[PDB]
Amino acid sequence: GKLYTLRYEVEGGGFIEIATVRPETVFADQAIAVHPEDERYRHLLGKRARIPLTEVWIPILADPAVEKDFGTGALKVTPAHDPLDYEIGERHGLKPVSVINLEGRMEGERVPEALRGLDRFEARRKAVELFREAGHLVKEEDY
Repeated sequence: GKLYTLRYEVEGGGFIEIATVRPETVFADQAIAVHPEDERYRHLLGKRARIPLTEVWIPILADPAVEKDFGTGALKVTPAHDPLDYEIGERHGLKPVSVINLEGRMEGERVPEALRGLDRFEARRKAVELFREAGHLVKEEDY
């Protein structure tokens, strides 16, 4: 129902914005991918971004499959939860990390305490509020 834009802290200061309709999967991110020719992010290639609400840092890498006009043009990559991300993960040797188990519940050290054990849909709603309260929610748009 909604598109969320989140700001992830960038190594050395500043932020990089990512858009997603699956905020609960942010904790499984393994990279942020950008098109190599995208002027907005080229200088960030090789630096790292911190996953909101965690102490996990992931690579900002380049991949030609990224569409500069989709979202912010910076794509969070979660190989375990999306088939397109899985293909990017294979090209870059990313390790799939799942934060949603087979029963549909959130699980994992990377998942914030308040979200563990919740079913995916309830976690999606709560994750948005945790991001909002922590200062990571840049914007929310309705479909």
